[PDB]
Amino acid sequence: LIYGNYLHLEKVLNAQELQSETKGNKIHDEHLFIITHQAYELWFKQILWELDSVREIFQNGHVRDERNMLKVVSRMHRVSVILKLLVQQFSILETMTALDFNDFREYLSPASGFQSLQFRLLENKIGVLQFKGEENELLLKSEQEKTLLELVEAWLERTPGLEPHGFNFWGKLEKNITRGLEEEFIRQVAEFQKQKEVLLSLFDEKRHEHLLSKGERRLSYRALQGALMIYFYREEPRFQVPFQLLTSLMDIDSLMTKWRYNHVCMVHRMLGVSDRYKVFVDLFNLSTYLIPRHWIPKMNPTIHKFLEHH
Amino acid sequence: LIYGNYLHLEKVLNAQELQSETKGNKIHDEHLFIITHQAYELWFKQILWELDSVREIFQNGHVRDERNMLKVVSRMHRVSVILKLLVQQFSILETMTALDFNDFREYLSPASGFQSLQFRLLENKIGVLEENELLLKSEQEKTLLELVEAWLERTPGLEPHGFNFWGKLEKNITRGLEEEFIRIQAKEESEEKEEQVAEFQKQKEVLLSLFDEKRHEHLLSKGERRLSYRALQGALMIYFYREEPRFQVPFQLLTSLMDIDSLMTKWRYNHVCMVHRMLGSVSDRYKVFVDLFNLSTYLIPRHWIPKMNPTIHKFLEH
Amino acid sequence: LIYGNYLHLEKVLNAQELQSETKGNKIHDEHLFIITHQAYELWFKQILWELDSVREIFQNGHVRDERNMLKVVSRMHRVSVILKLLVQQFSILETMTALDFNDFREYLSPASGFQSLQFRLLENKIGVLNFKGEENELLLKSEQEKTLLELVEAWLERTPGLEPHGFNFWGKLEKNITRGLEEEFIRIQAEKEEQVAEFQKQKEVLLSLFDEKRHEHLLSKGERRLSYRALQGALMIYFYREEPRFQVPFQLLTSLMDIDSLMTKWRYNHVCMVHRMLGYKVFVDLFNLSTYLIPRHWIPKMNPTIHKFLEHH
Amino acid sequence: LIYGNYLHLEKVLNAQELQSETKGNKIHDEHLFIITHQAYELWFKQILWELDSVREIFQNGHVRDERNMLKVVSRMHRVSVILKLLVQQFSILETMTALDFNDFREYLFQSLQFRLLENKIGVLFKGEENELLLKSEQEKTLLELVEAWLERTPGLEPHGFNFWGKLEKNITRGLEEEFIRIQAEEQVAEFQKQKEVLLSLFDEKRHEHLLSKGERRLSYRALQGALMIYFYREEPRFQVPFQLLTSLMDIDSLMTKWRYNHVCMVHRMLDRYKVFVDLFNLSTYLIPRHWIPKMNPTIHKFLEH
Ligand SMILES: C[C@](N)(Cc1c[nH]c2ccccc12)C(=O)O
Ligand SMILES: C[C@](N)(Cc1c[nH]c2ccccc12)C(=O)O
Ligand SMILES: C[C@](N)(Cc1c[nH]c2ccccc12)C(=O)O
Ligand SMILES: C[C@](N)(Cc1c[nH]c2ccccc12)C(=O)O
Repeated sequence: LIYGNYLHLEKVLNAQELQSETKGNKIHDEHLFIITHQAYELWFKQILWELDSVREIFQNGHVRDERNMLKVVSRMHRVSVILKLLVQQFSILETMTALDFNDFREYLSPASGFQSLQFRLLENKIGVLQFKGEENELLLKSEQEKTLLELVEAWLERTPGLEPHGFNFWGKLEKNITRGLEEEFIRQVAEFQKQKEVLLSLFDEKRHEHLLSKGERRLSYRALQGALMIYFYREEPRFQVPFQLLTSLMDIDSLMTKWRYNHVCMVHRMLGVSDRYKVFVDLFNLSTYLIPRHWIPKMNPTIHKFLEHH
Repeated sequence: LIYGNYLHLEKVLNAQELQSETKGNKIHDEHLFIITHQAYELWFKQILWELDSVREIFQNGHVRDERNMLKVVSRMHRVSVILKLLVQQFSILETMTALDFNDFREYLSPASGFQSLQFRLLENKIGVLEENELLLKSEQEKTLLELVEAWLERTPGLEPHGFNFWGKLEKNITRGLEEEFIRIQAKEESEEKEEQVAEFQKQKEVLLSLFDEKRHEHLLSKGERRLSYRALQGALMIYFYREEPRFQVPFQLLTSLMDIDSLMTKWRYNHVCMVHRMLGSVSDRYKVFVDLFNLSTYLIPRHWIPKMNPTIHKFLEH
Repeated sequence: LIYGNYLHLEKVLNAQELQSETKGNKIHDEHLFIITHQAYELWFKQILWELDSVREIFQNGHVRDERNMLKVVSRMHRVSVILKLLVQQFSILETMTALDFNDFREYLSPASGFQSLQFRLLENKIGVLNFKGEENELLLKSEQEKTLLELVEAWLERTPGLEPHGFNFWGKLEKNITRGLEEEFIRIQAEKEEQVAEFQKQKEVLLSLFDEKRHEHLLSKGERRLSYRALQGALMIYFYREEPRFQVPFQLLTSLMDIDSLMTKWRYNHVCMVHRMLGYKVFVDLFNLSTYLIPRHWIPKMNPTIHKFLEHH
Repeated sequence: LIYGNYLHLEKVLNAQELQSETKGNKIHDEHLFIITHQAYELWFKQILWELDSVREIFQNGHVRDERNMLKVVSRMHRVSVILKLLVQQFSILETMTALDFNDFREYLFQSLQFRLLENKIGVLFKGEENELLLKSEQEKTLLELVEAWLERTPGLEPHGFNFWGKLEKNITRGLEEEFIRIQAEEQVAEFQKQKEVLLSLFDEKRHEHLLSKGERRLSYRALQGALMIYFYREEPRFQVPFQLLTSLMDIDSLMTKWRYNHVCMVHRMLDRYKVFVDLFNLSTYLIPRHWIPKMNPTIHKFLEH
């Protein structure tokens, strides 16, 4: 197959209609505006291709066969690598001054007319909390179908060691924290009463249910317990790669926000602020619980931590 | 106009035919291979858009009106910025293992079938020593090196009747090397004195070779030099008097032409590594602006540079 | 000179005291925390070395000799290059998980104890609106001495073409805008309800530029930084940027805005890193002037006025 | 603890003696030369801190307890991230023209830490520096430690899984039917070349000879073990070790890219280097996935140690 025919360059390298040239006088810098956005859209299609493939492995129960954990993590890492290059790609728009942009600004749509469908589809597919025709039907499917957060949440609920009749991680953890706080108290007094309130709040299921309703939490109480199990026992073979998956989900969340930030700055630069946009807020949250390592429940001769499934 | 309609996404986002899926079983990683190369081709079109516009300013004599020097420099810098991102874009291909590449390798063309027309057009347009007609035009038309060469020959201060830069420079170097040789012979018999006499005879041969027009003409014929002797003299004038207003922006242009040359080679290197990584297993000749690198490596001391009287061309533009 | 002796590696490569190891159990990741911040501090010293040198060229009147404009622009570009690498340097902190950071968090100072003097000195020296002793004296000097904004402001007031008796840029500009809006209004008067509404909005924007009293009030509210004459001079360089005399000064204004974007992007990544492990534009006016959508055909024309192509010293 | 006192900034921010300023006239650009190299040396110390800690896990036999595989991989990835930034750090030296460098060149070079790092990875000064350099050359390199560990790879044992025996049988039979398929001009020529490459993998005498000529680094058993991790990378037990091999190759590419940019910078102002050549080599054997010996799910591939 010929290079240009395999790549279908007859479509890609023939889609550059300078609106300034079409509606009057050609403005040289408008070509950079067209190519930079066409390049962003190519990478959004690849990010969607990886995200949808990983979403499928989860929805079709293939994540249960743990031979696929390398594939899932590898593809999630690739999404972060692509996202790192998209943040870098803003350096090319920087080469165009705001004075030169104003020369072709008249031949462009308002801020309303200029909005990406693929980025909206990607945000919905990851699980970011709240176009016509085929675009409107494809957007409806993104909102209807299970988000990556919902699929990861269901998977986190099945985490080994959670079962109260088996390992009973939450029961052991609560007991260890309670007993550790007793011996710590037997001995600063102001900082203890504050520290105790924070650690014990983790076991308040009613508080977590209220925070979920206020949009402050996303994961279910059982998925939150399962994520913490992977956190503490990350060195145990069974949780080594799942820890990398949680790590990657947080990294993707940081990059999604860094891209939205640079894009926002670029709009304010050429034309003249979210904090809760983190889908995996709970994964960041669990990293902040300052439980002393010597209070983490010890690991018994329980074969789950070193035996895999298929 | 709608975002996708202005960007013609109906062509761009509908040009991904996975050959594995077409000829049998779909191989997931093949989509990354298609998009990475399509993304490289989008940036090659933008690099060609900037390069051809700058080439036009030169060929149509607009470079004579110096009000355009900001435009030329700005666009040449943009080419280097885009080139910096294309070297970074290789990090995305790194996410695909050589083992996974082999799964879709059977559904692909040989090393011969896989060759970029736009990169070849770009190399020819910079001046590296229907598709067939467009390639013929790239080789026939004046390269960026040829246009820059002609422009360097018109550099003010070169004229022997006027400033006579080359005559002053040769005189200053000759007299400076004489007093340096004397200083070396004044040193008492030492190990460092014998090393200094040897390093002087080598340093003197390098600096004086700059004034051998017959040697430069011979090296041009052997493919070792690219710029004409007058363009080489003109480039050195911009180098030494870069602080003088008239040469501030032209110095940035020469700087940018060297930067582009370094990036073109770094891209060829990463691409070569990628081929040897997926298929199994730093050239100076590839530098178009070798002479601009060459002039930076002469090392003439600042106090030997001929002095400028402020009753001269260095501050009046055209 | 010996490599390690020239670089004084006996100081640099002997300044790593792991506080976890000192106060009890050594935590491996704490070495990365020490080196990453020591590396940031080396680059802050270099950014201060370039910034102070450029500030000096301005304060000591050397910017008047325009042969130094390449030097000023080159060093300002270098500050942006270094700043671009400091934003990238945050990828190294990313390699340390927040869980591992908590293992050495107990052996560290509060949010008050952890604050950079060099970054504070740099912010003050550019002109952004715990330490004691020699540090407190050096911080007082940063706030007292002329900022890079003040030095650039004074230089912008001297911009050629501003003088009312000479080129009179502001007078010409106001006249041209007023007369251009007259002919545009006439064309419109011939439904076109969106055109008449967009005209009254366009007119309000362009004419606001000539309201000196509004600019003086915005300066007081902290919304503007440059004086009205420095604001006029910056716009002169903007419109006549292609004219040889203003080619390099345009790059300088461009660089001052770029440095401002990078200073904020660094503060952003740093803030995100603190929230990850624990749970402001000085040149606002330069960004502002880029947003005025004046049609290029209304910009006052340049006849045989020798200032645009003759330099000074 | 105060920020500058914890960081010992009294040493770091007071180690800049401009030799131009000391021996006469101060040259502004010389400060950039000092800081850029001091910054490189800070990162070489961190790269050595990570590399030595990983080397210790191997020499200490702690790698046998597979709970440490996350730690080893994580630290090896960190070394590649730091290395990526050192290649980027060359953009700061680019801001200094060769003409300005010549102004301080009269008042003026090989890194001990980079030499120590090259020796510690396994790339084949006087006083305390000479003693520390001797230790780097004497002590077991990261290649030697990885080599010993690769020899213990499960599935290699002929009495057990017998990977090499199965693999040779599968390749031999697959090449027979491929040759037959061809017999029905460029394909016949490319087959004779492809067959020679794949069959050479089972020539232990050829590998032993190439090791002696400096063309190979890993022992035949470590080479067999690396290929086992390559093919069965999806199997849980080999998921993280595959990331380790991947990282060792990535570090090797970055070490070379740094040596390249450094060399270009010296010329601007004035395969043998690959330790893990074998890991690149094994990736280049174009074996079809349907020839890989199948795994019965009554095996070691899912139980850790
Ligand atoms: C067989 C299993 N993959 C078990 C499982 C669930 N969540 C996990 C988290 C980490 C490791 C394993 C799991 C499954 O239930 O899908
Ligand atoms: C008028 C002019 N632009 C002069 C010129 C030519 N080459 C140069 C190099 C540096 C500075 C100026 C020149 C011309 O002759 O085209
Ligand atoms: C001689 C001069 N440099 C003139 C000057 C002032 N501001 C400027 C802006 C752009 C160009 C020139 C100027 C001076 O008075 O400093
Ligand atoms: C118990 C063990 N760590 C097993 C081992 C050795 N080499 C390996 C390679 C990949 C996976 C496992 C191994 C050991 O014997 O070191």
